Amino acid sequence: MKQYEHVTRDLNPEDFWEIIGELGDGAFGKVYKAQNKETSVLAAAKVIDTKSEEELEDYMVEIDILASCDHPNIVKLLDAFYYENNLWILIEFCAGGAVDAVMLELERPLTESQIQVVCKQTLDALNYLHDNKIIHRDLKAGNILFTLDGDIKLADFGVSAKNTRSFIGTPYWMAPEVVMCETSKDRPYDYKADVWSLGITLIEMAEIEPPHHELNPMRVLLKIAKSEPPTLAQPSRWSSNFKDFLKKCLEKNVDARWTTSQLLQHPFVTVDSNKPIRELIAEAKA
Ligand SMILES: COc1ccccc1C1=C(Nc2nc3ccccc3s2)C(=O)NC1=O
Repeated sequence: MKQYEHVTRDLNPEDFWEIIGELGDGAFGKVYKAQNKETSVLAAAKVIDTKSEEELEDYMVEIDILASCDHPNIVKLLDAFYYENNLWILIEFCAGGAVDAVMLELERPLTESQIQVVCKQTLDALNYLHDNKIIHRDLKAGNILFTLDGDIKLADFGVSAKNTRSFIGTPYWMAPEVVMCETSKDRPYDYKADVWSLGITLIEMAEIEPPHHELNPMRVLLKIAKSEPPTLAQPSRWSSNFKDFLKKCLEKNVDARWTTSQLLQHPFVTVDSNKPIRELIAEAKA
């Protein structure tokens, strides 16, 4: 009975959106390519089997995050429906596809000039999220999408979190940070997990695969905990700016690891043209 701001109930999503293809699979099942029947707008459509009202509430976090964000490098919510025990999420379509799929299709990594554009725009998106106390929690090249104009959008907020999400009592003993709602979850610490993932994603774009890709996943967790942070395999092929930006992300001491606000001041992401990505997608169309 709970009325959700952005979710229609009891209407058939396919009366409005026509499935015209498949975009891939994932933890939440198959993701379709859909087309609005009236406007012809394209969309990625998540279709999530949800049996109970409790499951619906859990999946709603992604919808409320997408609905609340308004940033050019973050995919927008187009529609959402709950119908025949499925939650449909209609999300802005990016026709350039995911960055990891591009590297696999071309069988080569991105160049540094291309990485620099992706890094700047992804950082812009991450900084907006952190400013709004959102943690993406699944950053990787597979969750960065190319537009046909040569920009990127950050996608798949399926495990993202609003990190800060009745009587008061006598207040005389409350700490100032309690009164001011500056809890540990309001501080930079937790959001910096995304900064680490950015650094791994940069190596992934530089080398097609992330560090430790050859290891069993359980062994990868041990390596992450125990090893020094990863570096580029062929460091002499890459600029000191790129390697330095990575060092500020791939820093195991969380307090020393840079915030997105600090990274935005770094010379690696002083760049004002997306032309390397326009070139990447222009040759791919040939
Ligand atoms: C990375 O993007 C998403 C991940 C999960 C759910 C939706 C998306 C997504 C698009 N692309 C693709 N989806 C999928 C889904 C599975 C596998 C590959 C792909 S590539 C898109 O254009 N707009 C979107 O929100």
